[PDB]
Amino acid sequence: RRLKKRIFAAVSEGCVEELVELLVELQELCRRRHDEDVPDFLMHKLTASDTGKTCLMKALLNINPNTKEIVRILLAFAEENDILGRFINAEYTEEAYEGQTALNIAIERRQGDIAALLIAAGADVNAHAKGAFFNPKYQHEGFYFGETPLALAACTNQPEIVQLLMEHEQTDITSRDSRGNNILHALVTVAEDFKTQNDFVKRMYDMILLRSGNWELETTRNNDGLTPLQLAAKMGKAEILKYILSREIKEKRLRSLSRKFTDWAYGPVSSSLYDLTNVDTTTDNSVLEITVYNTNIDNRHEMLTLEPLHTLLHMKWKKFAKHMFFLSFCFYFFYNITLTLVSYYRPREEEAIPHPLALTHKMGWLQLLGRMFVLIWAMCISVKEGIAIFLLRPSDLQSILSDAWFHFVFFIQAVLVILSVFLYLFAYKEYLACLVLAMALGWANMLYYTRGFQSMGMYSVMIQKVILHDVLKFLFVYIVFLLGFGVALASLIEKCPKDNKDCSSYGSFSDAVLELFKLTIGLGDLNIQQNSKYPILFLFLLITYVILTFVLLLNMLIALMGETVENVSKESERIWRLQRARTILEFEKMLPEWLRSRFRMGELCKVAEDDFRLCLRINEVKWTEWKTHVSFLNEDPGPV
Amino acid sequence: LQRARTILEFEKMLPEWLRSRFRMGELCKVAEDDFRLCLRINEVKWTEWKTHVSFLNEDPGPV
Ligand SMILES: CCCCCCCC/C=C/CCCCCCCC(=O)O[C@@H](COC(=O)CCCCCCCCCCCCCCC)COP(=O)([O-])OCC[N+](C)(C)C
Ligand SMILES: CCCCCCCC/C=C/CCCCCCCC(=O)O[C@@H](COC(=O)CCCCCCCCCCCCCCC)COP(=O)([O-])OCC[N+](C)(C)C
Ligand SMILES: CCCCCCCC/C=C/CCCCCCCC(=O)O[C@@H](COC(=O)CCCCCCCCCCCCCCC)COP(=O)([O-])OCC[N+](C)(C)C
Ligand SMILES: CCCCCCCC/C=C\CCCCCCCC(=O)O[C@@H](COC(=O)CCCCCCCCCCCCCCC)COP(=O)([O-])OCC[N+](C)(C)C
Ligand SMILES: CCCCCCCC/C=C\CCCCCCCC(=O)O[C@@H](COC(=O)CCCCCCCCCCCCCCC)COP(=O)([O-])OCC[N+](C)(C)C
Ligand SMILES: CCCCCCCC/C=C\CCCCCCCC(=O)O[C@@H](COC(=O)CCCCCCCCCCCCCCC)COP(=O)([O-])OCC[N+](C)(C)C
Ligand SMILES: CCCCCCCC/C=C\CCCCCCCC(=O)O[C@@H](COC(=O)CCCCCCCCCCCCCCC)COP(=O)([O-])OCC[N+](C)(C)C
Ligand SMILES: CCCCCCCC/C=C\CCCCCCCC(=O)O[C@@H](COC(=O)CCCCCCCCCCCCCCC)COP(=O)([O-])OCC[N+](C)(C)C
Ligand code: NA
Ligand code: NA
Ligand code: NA
Ligand code: NA
Repeated sequence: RRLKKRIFAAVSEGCVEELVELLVELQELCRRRHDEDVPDFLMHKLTASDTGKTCLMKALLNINPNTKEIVRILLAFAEENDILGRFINAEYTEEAYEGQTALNIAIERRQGDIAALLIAAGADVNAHAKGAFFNPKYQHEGFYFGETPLALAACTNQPEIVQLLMEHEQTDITSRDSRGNNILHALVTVAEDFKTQNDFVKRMYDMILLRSGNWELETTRNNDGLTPLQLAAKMGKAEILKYILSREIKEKRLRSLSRKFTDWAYGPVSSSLYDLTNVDTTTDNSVLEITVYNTNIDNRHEMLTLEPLHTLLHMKWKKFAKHMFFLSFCFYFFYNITLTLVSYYRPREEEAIPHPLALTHKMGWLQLLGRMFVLIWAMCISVKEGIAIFLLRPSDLQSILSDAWFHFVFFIQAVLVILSVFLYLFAYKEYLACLVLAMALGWANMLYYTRGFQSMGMYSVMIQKVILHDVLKFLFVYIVFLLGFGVALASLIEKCPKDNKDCSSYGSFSDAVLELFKLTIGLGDLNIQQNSKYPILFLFLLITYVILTFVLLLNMLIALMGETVENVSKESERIWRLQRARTILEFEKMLPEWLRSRFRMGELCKVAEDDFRLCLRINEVKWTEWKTHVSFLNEDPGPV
Repeated sequence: LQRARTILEFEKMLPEWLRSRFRMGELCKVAEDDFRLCLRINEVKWTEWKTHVSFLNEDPGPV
């Protein structure tokens, strides 16, 4: 084009001597041009007209030893022509970079010196790169950081640029974006575990919060209605949680920005106070509630190890959840005994016209009481579990097994009763089959109530794992052999002579499959003479079945469990507290308002001037790094 | 490894026309007059930051 493409090259390969000669020619064209269409024209020449890109952008996307000199010349040239208000603050247009600017490029490309120049020249420090690349939908579609220059410098570990932007006086640190996320929401979004990144996101989290000096940021809710604290519990960032939930700011004049407070300390003994503002379930969407009910993450059982939550679970147990767990046991325990006895001691003779659970002929005070309590408590589970199964809305398959299995069996156990209670006086005679399943299901379910005890609870966690990792693999392969060798052995058995009808026990498929099952469990006798056409061939398939099943698969099953027990034993305690935590909160959601208030946690403490907060007292003993206790709330240690 | 053997044995059976459409990689210009077939893989690395000087396209992202 004889003006355009010659400049975009000169800024790229580091061509100073050429670039100067190009911009002089760019003036000579304009000395003939009027003094009104200068600014609108110079932009179209230093602009690509399809992407919105300019030459200051192209200069910084291609870094070189002469970048910093190209920036001096171009920004200088913008000054004489009076275009240093839209040239430095130019943005893309296409679809996926809408809002990205030269400052946005300088910060990522790690030119803090050039970034300082652009801000001094009047670069907008509050741009919003809102393009699709800057708001992906699949990580491995792009990169999200919060759309702001301050968030990029923080999310990319550039502390010197992060400090420079905050000191600038127009930097709106409290700015929100398309997702509603401010600077702190975005750091929670990009955080990762320590082996992946480093602890720098935690350090940027501290630096920006202290420099601000208020609770405005952590109080801000995003478009989904979430604070940075709630957002961390949802997305699963334990390292950032452990920082917030136990934050100490020793610097008086910033101590009110804390959540951990040293009430008193005398030597190695200390007493800390943990704020419970939006952690306890007094509010709608608390940290505790997210931690227990978030089925989208796979590290919940690490979260309830954090001290304010862990102590908070233990106290809810000591006060009301332990006692309710004992009552729920007793009502469900006598519930199954009643199902047992109305059934086992039914009127078998007379063809059982006065069905069990009838509420019929006269009375007797055990005959009447029992049959009422069942049909009521049957409906009570069905409604409760009917609601409960509907709320969580099973999305994936790992959740119902890991969070909801016992909820279904009680739904099934309750409906089988009610299915029976219909079929008694209304329809066919299969009511009995539904009632016998209800109790055998009912009695085996009692492993649920083991979880009040740690020892039996951890034991129950391992039963769950060993079934899903070992048994279902085992049962599948065993059946392909059991039915395969079964029909093969049954296919050989001749018709019995009419003299002896019972010439063989493999006379059919169902007969052979049963007898092979008997061998595996060690029950019965084994006669090789079975009226077969090919006896040595008949023995061959049988002994073959023994070697695969008796020698290999059964004993192999024991060996694979030992591998399961070894790996799972290091995690069964924390998974137990997760299931236990779910039990405590479900009890807690049932209690009325007046009974909820008296069992409210924490005591009201004065952590600062006119800042009365509810906190949790936890005592500690520390011997290692002694210090002079300067920060505290009460100089007289001890209670009261 | 066993799975890889299964994939290739299937692959040796397919006809020519059906082999071509399921051909892998996209044709990219890695250098001057050097058009090669390559495989795109995305990565995320946080540890050793640097100024990205060597690349093929200054406009990131697909297309
Ligand atoms: C002041 C006295 C109380 C006043 C009245 C308050 C009434 C409150 C009303 C509560 C709900 C009542 C209706 C039942 C709910 C339906 C569910 C069901 O059938 O089983 C329930 C029976 O387990 C229970 O714990 C409920 C029995 C009443 C609780 C005891 C009173 C409150 C605590 C008193 C303080 C004690 C400490 C005192 C220390 C000073 C729940 O069992 P589950 O196991 O959760 O659910 C089974 C299914 N699952 C296993 C799949 C989850
Ligand atoms: C789950 C994951 C494992 C997947 C592996 C799948 C296996 C893959 C390989 C399979 C090998 C092939 C075998 C089947 C084909 C031949 C059958 C045939 O010829 O006709 C039979 C059809 O079958 C019946 O009638 C079944 C009768 C019950 C016996 C088998 C139950 C075993 C189930 C297992 C236990 C758990 C089941 C749990 C699920 C329900 C005819 O039956 P019969 O005996 O002639 O009846 C009439 C004669 N009589 C009067 C003497 C009775
Ligand atoms: C026990 C074996 C040794 C154990 C160790 C295990 C290792 C060895 C495993 C060996 C596998 C099988 C062993 C079967 C045992 C003999 C059964 C038999 O003889 O049945 C009958 C023959 O019917 C047959 O089917 C004979 C065997 C056919 C060939 C088997 C090998 C596959 C070769 C296929 C070619 C492809 C391969 C080509 C190369 C790539 C006769 O037996 P019977 O009726 O009881 O006899 C009584 C006489 N009566 C009939 C008058 C009543
Ligand atoms: C530990 C593990 C096992 C637990 C299982 C429970 C223990 C064993 C259970 C029973 C003993 C069996 C012997 C026969 C006596 C039955 C009496 C009876 O009530 O029968 C009626 C059912 O009654 C009901 O369904 C009412 C429901 C409430 C009371 C249930 C009784 C046991 C409760 C506390 C149990 C302690 C539990 C622990 C408490 C913390 C109907 O039957 P019947 O025809 O009137 O019966 C006499 C028939 N006979 C003359 C032919 C004999
Ligand atoms: C109405 C029919 C009733 C029949 C039985 C009556 C008699 C009573 C018999 C059995 C009930 C007693 C056994 C369970 C004991 C407590 C739990 C336990 O120990 O661990 C596990 C038991 O493992 C399973 O649930 C695996 C799935 C098959 C189980 C087969 C029995 C029950 C379902 C029958 C099939 C019906 C299907 C029909 C279609 C709906 C817990 O279950 P999970 O969630 O799988 O494990 C989580 C694993 N995790 C730790 C990795 C997260
Ligand atoms: C039919 C099938 C029944 C279902 C299964 C029943 C399970 C098998 C029965 C018993 C197993 C005993 C194993 C030893 C326990 C030691 C470990 C432990 O956690 O101790 C706790 C026990 O103290 C409590 O108060 C918690 C349990 C109370 C609620 C349970 C009620 C329902 C089960 C009633 C069942 C009884 C009737 C059983 C017979 C019908 C200590 O208290 P904590 O407050 O947890 O503090 C933890 C402190 N620690 C960790 C430092 C220790
Ligand atoms: C078929 C005919 C008989 C009936 C059979 C029924 C049998 C069941 C009977 C009764 C119910 C008990 C069920 C088992 C409970 C779990 C055990 C337990 O906690 O062990 C713990 C050992 O440490 C102990 O303290 C266990 C000893 C307490 C029980 C003492 C015997 C009384 C119960 C009667 C039994 C004796 C009399 C025998 C006859 C009944 C190991 O648990 P853990 O998880 O490693 O943690 C523990 C603490 N820790 C963290 C410090 C290490
Ligand atoms: C005799 C009468 C009954 C028939 C018996 C035949 C039984 C077989 C029936 C049917 C075929 C199934 C065969 C087993 C499949 C492999 C297991 C598996 O993947 O285990 C995995 C966990 O467990 C699961 O992933 C399975 C849980 C989901 C399925 C739920 C049950 C439905 C199937 C019906 C069964 C329930 C009802 C019970 C009755 C059928 C463990 O594998 P891993 O290597 O650790 O990796 C996993 C992922 N990971 C990397 C994230 C860890
Ligand atoms: Na045996
Ligand atoms: Na035996
Ligand atoms: Na035996
Ligand atoms: Na071992």
